[PDB]
Amino acid sequence: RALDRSIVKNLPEQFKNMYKYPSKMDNVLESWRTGLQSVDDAVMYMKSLGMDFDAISHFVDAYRKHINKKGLPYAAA
Repeated sequence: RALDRSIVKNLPEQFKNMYKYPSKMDNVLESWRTGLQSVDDAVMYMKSLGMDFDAISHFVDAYRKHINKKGLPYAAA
């Protein structure tokens, strides 16, 4: 489950770092999660940053695994 070098090179810097450093991934995915972002929400946001198809498909899988593990919270109040 990895990305080719040409995809990694063209990642936005935040996502380059998410790719390389699992802790940075967790940080960011956790902020999406507590941001109450559904997978779809995450996709839109990644599309909005003008990210490539391969790239997006990679972080969706990671966000899904994260969500499937820790759950997507219900809003308060």
